[PDB]
Amino acid sequence: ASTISVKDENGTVKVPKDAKRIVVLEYSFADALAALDVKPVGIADDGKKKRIIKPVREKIGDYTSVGTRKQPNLEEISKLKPDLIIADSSRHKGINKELNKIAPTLSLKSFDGDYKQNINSFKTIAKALNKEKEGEKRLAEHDKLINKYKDEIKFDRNQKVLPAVVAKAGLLAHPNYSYVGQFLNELGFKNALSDDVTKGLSKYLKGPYLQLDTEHLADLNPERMIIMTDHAKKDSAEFKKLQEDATWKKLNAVKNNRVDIVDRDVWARSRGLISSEEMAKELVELSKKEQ
Ligand SMILES: O=C(O)C[C@@](O)(CC(=O)NCCC[C@@H](NC(=O)C[C@@](O)(CC(=O)O)C(=O)O)C(=O)O)C(=O)O
Ligand SMILES: [Fe+3]
Repeated sequence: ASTISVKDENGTVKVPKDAKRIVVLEYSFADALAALDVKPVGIADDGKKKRIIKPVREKIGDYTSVGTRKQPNLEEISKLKPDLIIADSSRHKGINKELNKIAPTLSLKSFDGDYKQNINSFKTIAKALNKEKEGEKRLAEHDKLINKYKDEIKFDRNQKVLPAVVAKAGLLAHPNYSYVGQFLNELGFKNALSDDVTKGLSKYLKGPYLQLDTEHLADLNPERMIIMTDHAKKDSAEFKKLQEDATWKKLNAVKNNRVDIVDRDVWARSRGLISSEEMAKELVELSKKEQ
Protein backbone atom coordinates (compact mmCIF):
# COMPACT_ATOMS: atom_id res chain seq x y z
CA ALA A 1 0.00 0.00 0.00
CA SER A 2 2.02 2.88 -1.33
CA THR A 3 2.23 6.47 -0.21
CA ILE A 4 3.35 9.97 -1.14
CA SER A 5 5.68 11.59 1.35
CA VAL A 6 5.04 15.27 1.99
CA LYS A 7 6.21 17.70 4.59
CA ASP A 8 3.74 19.34 6.96
CA GLU A 9 4.20 21.46 10.06
CA ASN A 10 5.10 18.38 12.17
CA GLY A 11 7.59 16.80 9.72
CA THR A 12 6.98 14.02 7.25
CA VAL A 13 3.55 12.55 6.58
CA LYS A 14 3.05 9.49 4.39
CA VAL A 15 -0.23 10.06 2.50
CA PRO A 16 -1.84 6.97 0.97
CA LYS A 17 -1.98 7.07 -2.82
CA ASP A 18 -5.62 5.92 -2.58
CA ALA A 19 -6.67 8.88 -0.40
CA LYS A 20 -10.08 10.10 -1.68
CA ARG A 21 -12.29 10.77 1.31
CA ILE A 22 -10.93 13.71 3.24
CA VAL A 23 -12.05 15.62 6.33
CA VAL A 24 -10.94 19.25 6.55
CA LEU A 25 -10.82 21.44 9.63
CA GLU A 26 -10.45 24.94 8.16
CA TYR A 27 -12.24 26.78 5.32
CA SER A 28 -9.10 27.34 3.34
CA PHE A 29 -8.60 23.56 3.10
CA ALA A 30 -12.12 23.10 1.77
CA ASP A 31 -11.30 25.73 -0.91
CA ALA A 32 -8.07 23.86 -1.71
CA LEU A 33 -9.89 20.57 -2.28
CA ALA A 34 -12.68 22.20 -4.34
CA ALA A 35 -10.01 23.82 -6.54
CA LEU A 36 -8.56 20.30 -7.09
CA ASP A 37 -11.98 18.75 -7.90
CA VAL A 38 -12.18 16.90 -4.59
CA LYS A 39 -15.32 17.08 -2.42
CA PRO A 40 -14.43 16.78 1.32
CA VAL A 41 -16.61 14.30 3.16
CA GLY A 42 -16.48 16.33 6.36
CA ILE A 43 -15.87 19.96 7.15
CA ALA A 44 -15.53 21.84 10.47
CA ASP A 45 -18.03 24.50 9.37
CA ASP A 46 -18.91 25.88 12.83
CA GLY A 47 -22.46 24.65 12.24
CA LYS A 48 -22.75 27.52 9.75
CA LYS A 49 -23.01 26.32 6.14
CA LYS A 50 -22.83 29.91 4.89
CA ARG A 51 -19.31 30.32 6.23
CA ILE A 52 -18.19 28.17 3.26
CA ILE A 53 -17.92 30.84 0.49
CA LYS A 54 -20.68 30.35 -2.05
CA PRO A 55 -18.72 29.10 -5.14
CA VAL A 56 -16.81 26.60 -2.97
CA ARG A 57 -19.99 25.56 -1.13
CA GLU A 58 -21.82 24.99 -4.39
CA LYS A 59 -19.02 22.99 -5.98
CA ILE A 60 -18.63 20.73 -2.93
CA GLY A 61 -22.38 20.05 -2.47
CA ASP A 62 -23.41 17.83 0.39
CA TYR A 63 -20.93 17.06 3.20
CA THR A 64 -21.07 16.17 6.87
CA SER A 65 -20.38 18.86 9.46
CA VAL A 66 -17.80 17.90 12.08
CA GLY A 67 -18.52 20.90 14.28
CA THR A 68 -16.52 23.96 15.20
CA ARG A 69 -13.03 24.77 14.06
CA LYS A 70 -12.07 25.40 17.68
CA GLN A 71 -13.32 22.03 18.89
CA PRO A 72 -13.95 19.58 16.05
CA ASN A 73 -16.09 16.54 16.88
CA LEU A 74 -13.70 13.61 16.80
CA GLU A 75 -16.56 11.13 17.14
CA GLU A 76 -18.02 12.53 13.91
CA ILE A 77 -14.60 12.47 12.25
CA SER A 78 -14.08 8.86 13.26
CA LYS A 79 -17.56 7.89 12.04
CA LEU A 80 -16.74 9.23 8.57
CA LYS A 81 -13.78 6.75 8.36
CA PRO A 82 -11.75 9.23 6.28
CA ASP A 83 -8.64 8.40 4.28
CA LEU A 84 -6.99 11.68 5.29
CA ILE A 85 -7.60 14.58 7.69
CA ILE A 86 -6.33 18.11 7.01
CA ALA A 87 -5.91 20.00 10.28
CA ASP A 88 -4.75 23.49 11.19
CA SER A 89 -1.25 23.66 12.59
CA SER A 90 -2.23 26.31 15.15
CA ARG A 91 -5.78 25.35 16.10
CA HIS A 92 -5.39 21.57 16.21
CA LYS A 93 -2.18 20.83 18.06
CA GLY A 94 -4.16 19.52 21.03
CA ILE A 95 -6.15 17.02 18.97
CA ASN A 96 -3.30 15.93 16.71
CA LYS A 97 -2.56 12.73 18.66
CA GLU A 98 -6.24 11.75 18.52
CA LEU A 99 -6.61 12.63 14.83
CA ASN A 100 -3.65 10.44 13.88
CA LYS A 101 -5.38 7.42 15.47
CA ILE A 102 -8.26 8.00 13.06
CA ALA A 103 -6.38 8.59 9.81
CA PRO A 104 -3.22 10.03 8.31
CA THR A 105 -3.32 13.72 9.24
CA LEU A 106 -1.72 16.72 7.57
CA SER A 107 -1.10 19.71 9.86
CA LEU A 108 -0.89 22.84 7.71
CA LYS A 109 -1.00 26.60 8.13
CA SER A 110 -4.25 28.45 7.70
CA PHE A 111 -5.32 30.32 10.86
CA ASP A 112 -1.84 31.62 11.60
CA GLY A 113 -0.67 31.75 8.01
CA ASP A 114 -0.32 34.79 5.83
CA TYR A 115 -1.36 34.89 2.15
CA LYS A 116 1.74 33.18 0.80
CA GLN A 117 1.69 30.51 3.56
CA ASN A 118 -1.95 29.67 2.76
CA ILE A 119 -0.80 29.34 -0.87
CA ASN A 120 1.96 27.03 0.38
CA SER A 121 -0.62 24.88 2.15
CA PHE A 122 -2.59 24.57 -1.08
CA LYS A 123 0.56 23.34 -2.85
CA THR A 124 1.18 20.76 -0.11
CA ILE A 125 -2.39 19.50 -0.41
CA ALA A 126 -2.08 19.26 -4.21
CA LYS A 127 1.18 17.26 -3.84
CA ALA A 128 -0.32 14.97 -1.19
CA LEU A 129 -3.15 14.08 -3.57
CA ASN A 130 -0.91 13.42 -6.59
CA LYS A 131 -2.39 16.58 -8.20
CA GLU A 132 0.76 18.69 -8.49
CA LYS A 133 0.14 19.53 -12.17
CA GLU A 134 -3.48 20.47 -11.51
CA GLY A 135 -2.39 22.65 -8.59
CA GLU A 136 0.21 24.42 -10.74
CA LYS A 137 -2.38 25.13 -13.42
CA ARG A 138 -4.89 26.40 -10.86
CA LEU A 139 -2.30 28.69 -9.20
CA ALA A 140 -1.18 30.09 -12.55
CA GLU A 141 -4.85 30.94 -13.28
CA HIS A 142 -5.21 32.44 -9.77
CA ASP A 143 -2.11 34.62 -10.11
CA LYS A 144 -3.20 35.83 -13.54
CA LEU A 145 -6.63 36.77 -12.19
CA ILE A 146 -5.21 38.54 -9.12
CA ASN A 147 -2.89 40.56 -11.33
CA LYS A 148 -5.75 41.48 -13.66
CA TYR A 149 -7.80 42.73 -10.72
CA LYS A 150 -4.74 44.56 -9.32
CA ASP A 151 -4.55 46.49 -12.57
CA GLU A 152 -8.32 47.22 -12.50
CA ILE A 153 -8.40 48.58 -8.92
CA LYS A 154 -8.55 52.34 -9.45
CA PHE A 155 -7.69 53.39 -5.87
CA ASP A 156 -4.64 55.62 -5.40
CA ARG A 157 -2.03 53.32 -3.81
CA ASN A 158 -0.55 56.32 -1.96
CA GLN A 159 -3.61 56.26 0.27
CA LYS A 160 -2.40 53.97 3.08
CA VAL A 161 -4.85 51.38 4.23
CA LEU A 162 -5.87 49.91 7.63
CA PRO A 163 -7.65 46.53 7.52
CA ALA A 164 -9.42 45.64 10.80
CA VAL A 165 -12.29 43.89 12.64
CA VAL A 166 -14.46 45.67 15.28
CA ALA A 167 -13.65 44.98 18.98
CA LYS A 168 -13.98 46.47 22.45
CA ALA A 169 -14.12 50.20 22.17
CA GLY A 170 -12.20 50.45 18.89
CA LEU A 171 -10.75 48.40 16.06
CA LEU A 172 -8.75 45.18 16.15
CA ALA A 173 -6.29 45.83 13.33
CA HIS A 174 -4.67 43.29 11.04
CA PRO A 175 -1.05 44.31 10.66
CA ASN A 176 1.06 44.25 7.56
CA TYR A 177 2.22 40.61 8.12
CA SER A 178 -1.32 39.23 8.51
CA TYR A 179 -3.14 37.29 5.76
CA VAL A 180 -5.20 40.38 4.78
CA GLY A 181 -2.26 42.77 5.15
CA GLN A 182 -0.04 40.69 2.91
CA PHE A 183 -2.76 40.23 0.32
CA LEU A 184 -3.31 44.01 0.23
CA ASN A 185 0.43 44.38 -0.29
CA GLU A 186 0.22 41.90 -3.20
CA LEU A 187 -2.37 44.22 -4.75
CA GLY A 188 0.06 47.16 -4.42
CA PHE A 189 -1.47 48.81 -1.37
CA LYS A 190 0.63 50.32 1.40
CA ASN A 191 -0.41 49.22 4.87
CA ALA A 192 -0.72 52.10 7.29
CA LEU A 193 0.68 49.76 9.95
CA SER A 194 4.27 49.84 8.78
CA ASP A 195 6.86 47.89 10.74
CA ASP A 196 7.87 51.07 12.64
CA VAL A 197 4.24 52.02 13.32
CA THR A 198 3.42 48.51 14.63
CA LYS A 199 6.57 48.54 16.78
CA GLY A 200 5.35 51.81 18.40
CA LEU A 201 1.91 50.29 19.03
CA SER A 202 3.05 46.89 20.26
CA LYS A 203 1.91 47.39 23.88
CA TYR A 204 -1.58 47.10 22.29
CA LEU A 205 -1.04 43.64 20.77
CA LYS A 206 -3.66 40.97 21.40
CA GLY A 207 -2.05 37.94 19.84
CA PRO A 208 -1.22 38.94 16.27
CA TYR A 209 -3.64 41.89 16.07
CA LEU A 210 -3.42 45.41 17.36
CA GLN A 211 -6.13 46.90 19.55
CA LEU A 212 -6.58 50.54 18.39
CA ASP A 213 -8.75 52.88 20.42
CA THR A 214 -10.02 56.00 18.68
CA GLU A 215 -7.16 58.08 20.14
CA HIS A 216 -4.61 55.82 18.46
CA LEU A 217 -6.70 55.63 15.26
CA ALA A 218 -6.60 59.43 15.22
CA ASP A 219 -2.83 59.42 15.57
CA LEU A 220 -2.42 56.84 12.77
CA ASN A 221 -5.10 58.54 10.66
CA PRO A 222 -4.96 56.14 7.71
CA GLU A 223 -6.34 57.49 4.43
CA ARG A 224 -8.32 54.33 3.85
CA MET A 225 -9.94 51.65 6.07
CA ILE A 226 -11.32 48.23 5.23
CA ILE A 227 -13.54 47.05 8.11
CA MET A 228 -14.38 43.34 8.11
CA THR A 229 -17.67 42.53 9.85
CA ASP A 230 -20.05 39.62 10.02
CA HIS A 231 -22.40 39.88 7.00
CA ALA A 232 -20.74 43.17 6.04
CA LYS A 233 -23.12 44.95 8.41
CA LYS A 234 -22.30 48.30 9.97
CA ASP A 235 -25.04 48.59 12.56
CA SER A 236 -23.71 46.28 15.29
CA ALA A 237 -23.71 47.73 18.80
CA GLU A 238 -19.90 47.85 18.94
CA PHE A 239 -19.56 49.50 15.57
CA LYS A 240 -22.36 51.99 16.38
CA LYS A 241 -20.63 53.48 19.46
CA LEU A 242 -17.44 53.69 17.44
CA GLN A 243 -19.20 55.42 14.50
CA GLU A 244 -20.93 57.88 16.88
CA ASP A 245 -17.59 58.80 18.61
CA ALA A 246 -16.17 62.37 18.19
CA THR A 247 -12.59 61.35 17.30
CA TRP A 248 -13.88 58.82 14.74
CA LYS A 249 -15.75 61.59 12.92
CA LYS A 250 -12.54 63.60 12.44
CA LEU A 251 -10.61 60.73 10.83
CA ASN A 252 -9.35 61.35 7.28
CA ALA A 253 -10.78 58.05 6.03
CA VAL A 254 -14.20 58.79 7.52
CA LYS A 255 -14.47 62.43 6.31
CA ASN A 256 -13.48 61.45 2.80
CA ASN A 257 -15.58 58.39 2.23
CA ARG A 258 -12.72 55.92 2.31
CA VAL A 259 -14.13 53.43 4.85
CA ASP A 260 -15.51 50.28 3.34
CA ILE A 261 -17.30 47.58 5.33
CA VAL A 262 -16.73 44.13 3.86
CA ASP A 263 -17.74 40.57 4.68
CA ARG A 264 -15.69 38.98 7.51
CA ASP A 265 -16.33 35.43 6.34
CA VAL A 266 -14.91 36.18 2.89
CA TRP A 267 -12.06 38.50 3.91
CA ALA A 268 -10.83 37.13 7.25
CA ARG A 269 -12.02 33.52 7.63
CA SER A 270 -11.93 31.97 4.15
CA ARG A 271 -8.23 32.36 3.22
CA GLY A 272 -8.74 30.54 -0.10
CA LEU A 273 -8.11 31.05 -3.79
CA ILE A 274 -11.77 31.85 -4.52
CA SER A 275 -12.14 34.19 -1.55
CA SER A 276 -9.00 36.18 -2.40
CA GLU A 277 -10.20 36.48 -5.98
CA GLU A 278 -13.53 37.75 -4.64
CA MET A 279 -11.79 40.24 -2.30
CA ALA A 280 -9.81 41.64 -5.21
CA LYS A 281 -12.89 41.79 -7.41
CA GLU A 282 -14.75 43.66 -4.66
CA LEU A 283 -11.97 46.25 -4.45
CA VAL A 284 -12.25 46.76 -8.22
CA GLU A 285 -15.99 47.41 -7.85
CA LEU A 286 -15.59 49.72 -4.90
CA SER A 287 -12.92 51.70 -6.76
CA LYS A 288 -15.22 52.18 -9.77
CA LYS A 289 -18.14 53.62 -7.78
CA GLU A 290 -19.00 57.30 -8.40
CA GLN A 291 -16.31 59.54 -6.90
O1 LIG B 1 -11.78 32.85 12.36
C1 LIG B 1 -10.88 33.14 11.60
O2 LIG B 1 -10.60 32.28 10.79
C2 LIG B 1 -10.18 34.51 11.49
C3 LIG B 1 -10.48 35.54 12.57
O3 LIG B 1 -10.34 34.92 13.84
C4 LIG B 1 -9.54 36.73 12.37
C5 LIG B 1 -9.78 37.89 13.37
O4 LIG B 1 -9.65 39.06 13.04
N1 LIG B 1 -10.14 37.57 14.63
C6 LIG B 1 -10.40 38.53 15.69
C7 LIG B 1 -11.45 37.95 16.62
C8 LIG B 1 -11.91 38.89 17.72
C9 LIG B 1 -13.31 38.44 18.15
N2 LIG B 1 -13.32 37.00 18.39
C10 LIG B 1 -14.10 36.08 17.78
O5 LIG B 1 -15.00 36.35 17.01
C11 LIG B 1 -13.81 34.63 18.12
C12 LIG B 1 -13.35 33.88 16.88
O6 LIG B 1 -12.38 34.68 16.15
C13 LIG B 1 -12.71 32.54 17.34
C14 LIG B 1 -11.93 31.65 16.37
O7 LIG B 1 -11.72 32.02 15.17
O8 LIG B 1 -11.48 30.61 16.87
C15 LIG B 1 -14.47 33.49 15.90
O9 LIG B 1 -14.26 33.46 14.65
O10 LIG B 1 -15.58 33.16 16.36
C16 LIG B 1 -13.72 39.23 19.37
O11 LIG B 1 -13.81 38.63 20.47
O12 LIG B 1 -13.96 40.46 19.26
C17 LIG B 1 -11.92 35.97 12.43
O13 LIG B 1 -12.81 35.46 13.14
O14 LIG B 1 -12.17 36.88 11.66
FE1 LIG C 1 -12.12 33.84 14.22
